[PDB]
Amino acid sequence: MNIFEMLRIDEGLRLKIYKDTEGYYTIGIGHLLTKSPSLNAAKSELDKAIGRNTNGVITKDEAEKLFNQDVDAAVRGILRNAKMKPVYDSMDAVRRAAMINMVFQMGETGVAGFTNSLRMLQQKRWDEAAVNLAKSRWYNQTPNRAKRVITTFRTGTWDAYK
Ligand SMILES: [Cl-]
Ligand SMILES: [Cl-]
Repeated sequence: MNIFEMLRIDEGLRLKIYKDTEGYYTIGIGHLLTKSPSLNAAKSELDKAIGRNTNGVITKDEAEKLFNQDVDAAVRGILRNAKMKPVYDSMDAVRRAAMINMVFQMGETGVAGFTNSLRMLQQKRWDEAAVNLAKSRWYNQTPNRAKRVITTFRTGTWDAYK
């Protein structure tokens, strides 16, 4: 298991524009296109991301390409963040993956606002952090995914994904 497989499990794969859990236009492996209610706006953002007139449909290879870029970008956002970097650096590889998953899903900003959970994770207080993480809109809205991520931080293994 690795970050890519983990996220491919949490996000799925769709080759046509779809709306995500929040109702936003997405495509591929959880690649958010736009928060705008306009499909055309979405189709526009898509062509620009792909570099061609897609008409709303993409290939498997294009999905994977976006996916790679997105994963890379999530890592970089972490490393570039003064609140997050230290937390991420303090953790083992499995737990790092859990953190990348969250940033991928909620963005850097979203994640940097889990201050208290971040402190606990840095302190290696696993059970506490797990409880704190669950007191969130995130957990209430996508509980099944949230539980997988939380178990991951709690145990340091990939068992939630086996
Ligand atoms: Cl892009
Ligand atoms: Cl879920």
